[PDB]
Amino acid sequence: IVGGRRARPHAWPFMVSLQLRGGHFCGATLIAPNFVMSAAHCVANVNVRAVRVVLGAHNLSRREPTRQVFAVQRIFENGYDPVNLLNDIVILQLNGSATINANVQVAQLPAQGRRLGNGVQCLAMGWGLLGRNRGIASVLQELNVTVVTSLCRRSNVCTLVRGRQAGVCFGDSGSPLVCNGLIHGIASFVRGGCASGLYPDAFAPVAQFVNWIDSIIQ
Ligand SMILES: *[C@@H]1O[C@H](CO[C@@H]2O[C@@H](C)[C@@H](O)[C@@H](O)[C@@H]2O)[C@@H](O[C@@H]2O[C@H](CO)[C@@H](O[C@@H]3O[C@H](CO[C@H]4O[C@H](CO)[C@@H](O)[C@H](O)[C@@H]4O)[C@@H](O)[C@H](O)[C@@H]3O)[C@H](O)[C@H]2NC(C)=O)[C@H](O)[C@H]1NC(C)=O
Ligand SMILES: *[C@@H]1O[C@H](CO[C@@H]2O[C@@H](C)[C@@H](O)[C@@H](O)[C@@H]2O)[C@@H](O[C@@H]2O[C@H](CO)[C@@H](O[C@@H]3O[C@H](CO)[C@@H](O)[C@H](O)[C@@H]3O)[C@H](O)[C@H]2NC(C)=O)[C@H](O)[C@H]1NC(C)=O
Ligand SMILES: CCCc1ccccc1NC(=O)[C@H](CC(C)C)NC(=O)c1ccc(CC2=[S+]C(=O)N=C2[O-])cc1
Repeated sequence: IVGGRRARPHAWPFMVSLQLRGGHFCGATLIAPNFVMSAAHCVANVNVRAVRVVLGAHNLSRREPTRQVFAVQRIFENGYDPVNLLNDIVILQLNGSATINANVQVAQLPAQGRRLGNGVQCLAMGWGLLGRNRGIASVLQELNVTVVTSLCRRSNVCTLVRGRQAGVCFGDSGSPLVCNGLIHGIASFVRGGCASGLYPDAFAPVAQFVNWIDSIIQ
C-alpha cells in the first residue's frame, strides 16, 4: 500500500498472506473455514505446491503465535483471462479448516449483482510495496479509497485516493477491498505505476461472482 497507514493489530481477521518459503507475494481473504480467495494472476504463475496460506498475521518480520499456516489443496477459477486480467479471481481450498478465534475470522460477502455507486467510501489493505524507494510493508497497511466508475471497465470495481497520490501496489494483489463491512473487491492491477494519480486502481468485482463462489464454498 502506497500512502497508507499501519493497521491496528488483527483489526481485519480475514486478511490472508500468501507466501513462498516465508516470502510474501500476494494477499487473500478468508471466505470460509477452509477457503480463501485471491487474484487468479497470483497463483497462475507460481508453484502452487509451495504456496503457504498464512492466517492471523500482522507483522511479517516477527514470529507470531497468532498465525495459522495452511497449504493449498485445490484451485477453482471462473474464466480467467490472463491477457486482459478479466475475471482475475481464484478460490483456494485449504488442506484443513482454520480455527476461528479473535484473530482469524470469515469475511462477509455482498449479494450477487450488488453494484457500488460512484463515491462510496471503502478501505483497501495489504502487505505490498510502500512506493518508490519506500521499501515493503512489515506491518499490515490500510488505506481509505473512493469508488469510481470513470476510467474503469464495467467488469471491474475501481477506487481512487482523492487529493493525493496513493493506492495499492505489487504484493497487494489478491487483498480485499472492504466496503460497508463487505468484501466488494479483490486487488487486481494498477496503471501507470503505483499511486499514479492518473488511473484508478482496478479490483475484481466479487459481487459479480457470488453465485459462483457460493456454488463452491457451500
Ligand atoms: C476512513 O475509513 C474508515 C473506515 O472505513 C469504514 O469501515 C470499513 C470497514 C468499510 O466498511 C468502509 O466502507 C467504512 O467507511 C472510516 O471510519 C468510519 O467512519 C464512519 C463515518 O463516516 C463511521 O460510521 C459510524 O458508524 C457508527 C456505528 O459503527 C458501527 O457500524 C458501522 C457501520 O455502520 C461499522 O463500520 C463500525 O465498525 C461499527 O460496527 C454510527 O453510530 C455513526 O453514526 C457513524 O455512522 C465508522 O464507524 C468508522 N469506522 C471505523 C472502523 O472507524 C473513516 O471515516 C474514513 N475516513 C474518512 C476521512 O472518511
Ligand atoms: C497442511 O499444510 C501445512 C503446511 O505444509 C507445509 O507447507 C507446504 C507448502 C509444504 O511445503 C509442506 O511440505 C509443509 O509441511 C501443514 O503444516 C506443517 O505440518 C508439518 C507436519 O505436521 C509441520 O512440521 C513440524 O513442524 C514443527 C514445528 O512447528 C516441528 O517441531 C516438527 O518436528 C515438524 O517438523 C510444519 O511445521 C507445519 N507447518 C507450519 C508452518 O507449522 C499441515 O500439517 C497440513 N495439514 C494437514 C491436515 O495435512
Ligand atoms: C517469483 C517467486 C520465486 C520462487 C520462490 C520460491 C519457490 C518458487 C519460486 N518461483 C516460482 O514460483 C515461479 C515464478 C515464475 C514467474 C518464474 N513459478 C513456477 O515455478 C511455476 C511452477 C509450476 C507452474 C504450473 C502451472 S501452469 C498454469 O497455467 N498454472 C500453474 O500453477 C507454474 C509456475
